[PDB]
Amino acid sequence: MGITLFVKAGYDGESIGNCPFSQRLFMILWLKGVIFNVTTVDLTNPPFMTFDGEVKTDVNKIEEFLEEKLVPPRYPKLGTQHPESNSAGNDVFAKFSAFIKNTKKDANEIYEKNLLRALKKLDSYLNSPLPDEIDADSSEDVTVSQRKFLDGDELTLADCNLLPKLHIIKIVAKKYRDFEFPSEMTGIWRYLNNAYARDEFTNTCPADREIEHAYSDAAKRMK
Repeated sequence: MGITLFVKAGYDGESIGNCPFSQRLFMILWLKGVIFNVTTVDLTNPPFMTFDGEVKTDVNKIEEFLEEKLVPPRYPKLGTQHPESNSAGNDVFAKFSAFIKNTKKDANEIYEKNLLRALKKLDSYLNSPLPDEIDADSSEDVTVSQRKFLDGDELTLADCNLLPKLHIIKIVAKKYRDFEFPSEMTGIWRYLNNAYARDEFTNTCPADREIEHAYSDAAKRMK
């Protein structure tokens, strides 16, 4: 009620800028179905939010606040039902940042292998069925999860945190390191295919040029 989300402005001064925390909060509010306005800021630090005139800062307190204040039946709970969903891929962005901010040719291999290692852990979580996912009477073979998202078939707070980060990695690492999520990471890709088909994810992504511009220091050759 009376909600505005203030997000980082882009390089142009007007567009939605690169910021995985702004996009997370944007996604949370959209997924709640609550009516809210969005305003970009040029320049305390975005993102922040006005909820009934009162200002809220800090992404996590805002997330906590929204989950506590926007409750069923008017608004869905978006908390995860499986704690592991909050840990899956929780190091991926950090390993990407180390990978992408590295300047030494000699260290790209380790950074890339550590990034790929973190991706494979997330890929496996997305191919491993969740508890209560598989019909008890199913056979005892290897079972690949067909669920849509991290925690089930619905987007949850875990997806809102992780997807902005996967998006940045996908765009930036391609642009500046010729790096792509390996096609044999079918779990990650099934997940991305499912997510990009949702307005809440696709339509809150900053333009590619914005994300690329934010990491333009990666264009310099490793030494």
